[PDB]
Amino acid sequence: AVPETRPNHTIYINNLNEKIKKDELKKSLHAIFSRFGQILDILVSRSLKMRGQAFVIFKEVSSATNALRSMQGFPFYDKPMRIQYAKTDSDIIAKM
RNA sequence: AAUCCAUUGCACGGAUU
Repeated sequence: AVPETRPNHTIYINNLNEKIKKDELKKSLHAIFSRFGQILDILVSRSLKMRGQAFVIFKEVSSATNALRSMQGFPFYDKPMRIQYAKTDSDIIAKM
């Protein structure tokens, strides 16, 4: 699957250092992405399938787009962040 | 908790008398 480049309120981040625990990762992600707009939530799972990944849900698509373009490749816990838009809407967004 | 193995994965595993 080619990188998902169609704008979405949610950015999908992968290539994250898997040693960072869930609480610290969410807190560090919030601290860094909050300069782009209002974050609705950050979904992190350390399961086999979902580890090394995170979903940052912005209240506005414009915030997600700026976040993606700006933070693409940022060296984080010694690995360049890889960012795409989520393929589908987050449920929080989908109810709104 | 820690170390190790395996995992690059689009959601809402495994090992350490």
